[PDB]
Amino acid sequence: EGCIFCTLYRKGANIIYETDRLFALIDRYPLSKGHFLVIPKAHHPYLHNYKPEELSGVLDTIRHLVQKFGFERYNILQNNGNHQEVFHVHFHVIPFVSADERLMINWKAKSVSDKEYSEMVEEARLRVSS
Amino acid sequence: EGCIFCTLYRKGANIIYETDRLFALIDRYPLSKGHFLVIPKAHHPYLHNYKPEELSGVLDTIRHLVQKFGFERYNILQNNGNHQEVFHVHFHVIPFVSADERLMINWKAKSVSDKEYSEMVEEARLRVSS
Ligand SMILES: [Zn+2]
Ligand SMILES: [Zn+2]
Repeated sequence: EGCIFCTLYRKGANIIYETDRLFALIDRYPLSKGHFLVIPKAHHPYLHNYKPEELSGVLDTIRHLVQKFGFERYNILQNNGNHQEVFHVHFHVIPFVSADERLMINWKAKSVSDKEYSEMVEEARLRVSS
Repeated sequence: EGCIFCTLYRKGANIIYETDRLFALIDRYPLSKGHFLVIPKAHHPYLHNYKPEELSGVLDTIRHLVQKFGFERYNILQNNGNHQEVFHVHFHVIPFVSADERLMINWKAKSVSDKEYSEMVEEARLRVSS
């Protein structure tokens, strides 16, 4: 077998929208009605593997499609090496339909000392500055 | 009270990175070590409320920061009216640290008839074409 998204673009069937750099598909296994995908034509496993040229216009295309589809409530999700099934970057756009039909996150947030946060901020500045 | 992200940008403290249109903060209540936020300076509740000018460079800035931070495994998440606490668009970048320290999604996917999928694709084409 080879990459499903490269294969689907090559086959050229069921593509709902296309730009110079991107194409869109309705998800065959949706979390919610209207769940679609915005996908760069170029193939790399992770977002940081792309040059800017290969990723041109993702958020614009998402905006364009949610407007055409009439979606007001939705989540954008992109997965790098966590919950990633397919190793070709793709952006999920997942409409909120109802409580049992939507993106479902278990948001277990940790709290930090102010000083653990001051440290975290300083460390981030060090990384940015390197 | 008024918008936390507008307030935090105005106060100008703890900003880790900035571009003409965006700024970044380390999340004060992280899902995982290094969880940060890329935030447009301009204020609207939802992604589709922004013009392209106000959203310029989000994915580039995310790429830039994950590279500076050395993150290889991470999720990008943006919430419009589902699991949204703050009504000013912000992109979560959430590193995968371990199984109990990462973005946790309950991925309950539905299956469809080929013909329910052919219908879904046709309906999407109709919406795009309108
Ligand atoms: Zn591919
Ligand atoms: Zn704001």
